[PDB]
Amino acid sequence: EVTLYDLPTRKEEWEKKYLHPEFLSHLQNFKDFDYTEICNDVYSFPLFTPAFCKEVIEVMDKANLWSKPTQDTQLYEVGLDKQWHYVVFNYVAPFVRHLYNNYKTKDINLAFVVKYDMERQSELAPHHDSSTYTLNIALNEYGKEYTAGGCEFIRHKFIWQGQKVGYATIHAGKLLAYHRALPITSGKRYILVSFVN
Amino acid sequence: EVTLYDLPTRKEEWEKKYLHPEFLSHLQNFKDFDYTEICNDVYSFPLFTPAFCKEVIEVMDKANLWTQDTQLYEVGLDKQWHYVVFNYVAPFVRHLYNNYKTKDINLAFVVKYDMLAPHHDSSTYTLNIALNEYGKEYTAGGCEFIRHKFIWQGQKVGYATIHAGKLLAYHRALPITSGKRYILVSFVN
Ligand SMILES: [Fe+2]
Ligand SMILES: [Fe+2]
Repeated sequence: EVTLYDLPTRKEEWEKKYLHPEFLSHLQNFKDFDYTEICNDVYSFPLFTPAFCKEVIEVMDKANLWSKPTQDTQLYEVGLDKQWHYVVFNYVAPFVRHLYNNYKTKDINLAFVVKYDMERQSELAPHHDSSTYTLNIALNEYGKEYTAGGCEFIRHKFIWQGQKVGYATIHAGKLLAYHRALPITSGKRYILVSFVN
Repeated sequence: EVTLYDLPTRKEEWEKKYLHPEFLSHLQNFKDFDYTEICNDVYSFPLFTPAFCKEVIEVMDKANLWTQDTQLYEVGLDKQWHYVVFNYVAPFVRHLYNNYKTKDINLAFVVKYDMLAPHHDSSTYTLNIALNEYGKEYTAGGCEFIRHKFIWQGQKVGYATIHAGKLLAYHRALPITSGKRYILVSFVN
């Protein structure tokens, strides 16, 4: 069976297993793609399947390379950098052109999985991202595996919580999307974050 | 007696002759600064005096080093512009855009339109200053913010427009129908 690492060697099997059917079916026509503008210039949309999120979490938990300050692990620390590069420049980049007036994706700054839990507490200060746009994918289920959490978009005066498994949030990195993460109060929360220039 | 090049050696006199009084008198308190949000997250505000704009054009017309443009370093004004951005513009950017810290300057140049594709800028934010008078020295012209669906025409002399460079402010210049149009543009990261 195809794994997370078999992209693009087994690309069509990879897409059917790991890409959300709605996003894959609209790769060449995002006009009718069911995405939501939760606040000005910030969009939520399905991207990956639950199997993608579960397997990403399994790889990260088994590797146990979390930083000892938020608890995260870079995708390249588990050998997924080339697969993530293919994902960004073939799947996400066409959607970014549709959302943001044909903006051309240049390069990837960072990509990592963040693990919020009750054991480690950290300051979640407001900040801008070191990116042109930021991709945030929810990897586990709100309410079932954690409570509270989310993200406050300070400039928009909008709090985004309860993101669905496999659904992504995209927003500007600098200047116009000042934001802070909000702490969980229960369980564990995994997200995939990527800073793209 | 003071010239464009006397910053920051003669800073106090440079500010009075070249910085717009409304901007100069609100450097430490931008809460009462009378700026206009022409469209979402795009702000127009007074920045420079008519003497600054006329002298900048005279430097560029004399140099004749000509998008037909001339970079500020080609006329020895890059250091003066760096002081302007980090000491005057950067505090205003923090007030407008949630304390965003200006990192560095990519480009600074004067554009001359005489007798225009949509694009993103190569910058975090872009500064656009009208250098000569709409209706007197040129007609029509201006800018369209495509994502905002907003036509912006008739910018006053010395007034600046600030907007995001990448992603969120797809724009294009509008053609003029007569005369010449000078603008000072800076791409800031
Ligand atoms: Fe962030
Ligand atoms: Fe431009």
